[PDB]
Amino acid sequence: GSALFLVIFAYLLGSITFGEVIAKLKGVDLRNVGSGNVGATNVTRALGKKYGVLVFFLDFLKGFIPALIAVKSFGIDSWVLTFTGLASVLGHMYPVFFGFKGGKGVATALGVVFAVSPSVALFSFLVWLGIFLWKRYVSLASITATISAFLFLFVAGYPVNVLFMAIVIGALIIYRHRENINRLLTGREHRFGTLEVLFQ
Ligand SMILES: CCCCCCCC/C=C\CCCCCCCC(=O)OC[C@H](O)CO
Ligand SMILES: CCCCCCCC/C=C\CCCCCCCC(=O)OC[C@H](O)CO
Ligand SMILES: CCCCCCCC/C=C\CCCCCCCC(=O)OC[C@H](O)CO
Ligand SMILES: CCCCCCCC/C=C\CCCCCCCC(=O)OC[C@H](O)CO
Ligand SMILES: O=P(O)(O)OC[C@H](O)CO
Repeated sequence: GSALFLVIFAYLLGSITFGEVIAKLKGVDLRNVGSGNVGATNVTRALGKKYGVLVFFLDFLKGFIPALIAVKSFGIDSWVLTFTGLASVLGHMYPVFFGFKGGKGVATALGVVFAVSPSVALFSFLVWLGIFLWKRYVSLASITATISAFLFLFVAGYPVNVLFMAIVIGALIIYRHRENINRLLTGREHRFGTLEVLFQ
């Protein structure tokens, strides 16, 4: 079963949290530093910007490659794509190889949305960039850009399987951001500023 095989492969590949991998092989436990997350932001806090951008690239590929196989092999309207993108995001969030504690799924979801539509991923990235340049909170930018990815796919008239994939990935990412959210509502969320400019 090529479809079921590809969903399983998206989940197993997504389970490779490269922030955990690169941090542990660099000698660091990400759960202790920063937000406790295993993604590019916390990897940047823990190991510098070089390793964060690499882990972002890898977690992005985790979602891009299986979703691209799904779109090319079954079509943009196939539910194999829905379950492939969901499998990558869930594999990144609940990794089978790392005790089912992983990240919040933003980079991988960006891979999925890029395989679906590079232009939607472009404008969603522009949303993220605007929010981060404006308010200097990574999480706020990620939440807004996720919701906006759904909004763009909706306004473009993308099929129902893709809109459902986006609704579920988005709800997943927000839920995984709940603690960032209450940190934002409490004034205790990390704000990037000239301290990182000087010492990152
Ligand atoms: C938890 C977050 C929300 C999750 C929301 C959905 C949950 C569904 C659960 C299990 C079935 C999915 C497993 C899919 C297995 C492969 C799918 C497949 O084979 O699709 C081919 C199909 O014939 C094309 O029409
Ligand atoms: C080995 C099997 C691998 C197969 C795939 C394994 C991962 C699927 C597990 C959970 C999906 C999570 C979906 C969201 C969970 C619900 C969150 C929630 O509602 O939390 C409770 C409460 O609301 C708090 O206030
Ligand atoms: C179908 C649903 C899909 C939803 C898709 C949402 C798309 C959001 C777009 C881009 C996020 C990019 C975020 C990462 C950018 C760089 C992160 C990073 O490393 O930042 C740390 C620090 O800023 C370094 O100094
Ligand atoms: C036709 C479609 C109908 C459905 C459309 C749904 C749209 C998404 C709605 C809400 C955001 C999802 C996540 C919201 C946050 C839930 C998790 C949270 O923060 O809960 C507190 C925490 O779990 C501690 O208890
Ligand atoms: O501030 P963090 O460490 O929770 O990161 C939020 C980002 O959306 C994770 O990529």
